[PDB]
Amino acid sequence: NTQTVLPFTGLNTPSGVAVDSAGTVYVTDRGNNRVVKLAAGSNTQTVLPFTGLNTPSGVAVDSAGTVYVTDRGNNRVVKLAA
Amino acid sequence: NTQTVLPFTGLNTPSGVAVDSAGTVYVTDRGNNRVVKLAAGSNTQTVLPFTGLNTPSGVAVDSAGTVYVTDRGNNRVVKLAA
Amino acid sequence: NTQTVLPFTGLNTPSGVAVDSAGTVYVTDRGNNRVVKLAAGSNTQTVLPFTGLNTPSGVAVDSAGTVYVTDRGNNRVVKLAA
Repeated sequence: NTQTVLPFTGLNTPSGVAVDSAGTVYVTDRGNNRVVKLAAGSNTQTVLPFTGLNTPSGVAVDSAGTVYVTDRGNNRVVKLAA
Repeated sequence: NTQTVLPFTGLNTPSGVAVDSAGTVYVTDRGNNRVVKLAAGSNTQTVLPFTGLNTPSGVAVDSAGTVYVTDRGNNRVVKLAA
Repeated sequence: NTQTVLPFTGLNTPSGVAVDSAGTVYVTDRGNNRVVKLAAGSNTQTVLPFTGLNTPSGVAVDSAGTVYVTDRGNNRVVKLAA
């Protein structure tokens, strides 16, 4: 009977979420053309250094911490190693 | 090449899906402002006790069974313990 | 910290992404009403034999390689075995 709002900042219509084995939460912040992440316990998000994103629609993270993003408005899929 | 339609009911423009190590299937039922799940070997939907969602867009689950949802219409990310 | 563009071809407004334990990447190619997959280390995708999708919105893959898709326009969730 408890839900928790995560302390992300300045999201605009977030489109997708993933979480890695360390508990870091990754979010496609669609309306801001960026991907943000928040480590478990952390109070401050960091912005992943993707470039040229256009309304990213979704995100996945693998066992190696590689982050995959559907860059919807650019008809492509990008990834970034940890 | 036979696909199977899962026995979810009453969905309205479902927006996202996650499956965990136990084979439980979680779905953001966007048009009904809710998240639903179906365990493996189960036929019956349960609605997750999130509250105040608005057109949720995506869902993720960690190894501990914690469910994370991008609550798109409210510009926030919410989580629920197992 | 530099992104890589994955060698998918012909995508149209992709909506979601999943990655399995082998590093195979699965994408809901929303604008083409299909789901594509790219084997690890491959530059040539295949199309999964789902049927009658309409605006697929998200994808997940379990430990057994079963692929689950939210078929937004048909208010259903479908799955295909590996």
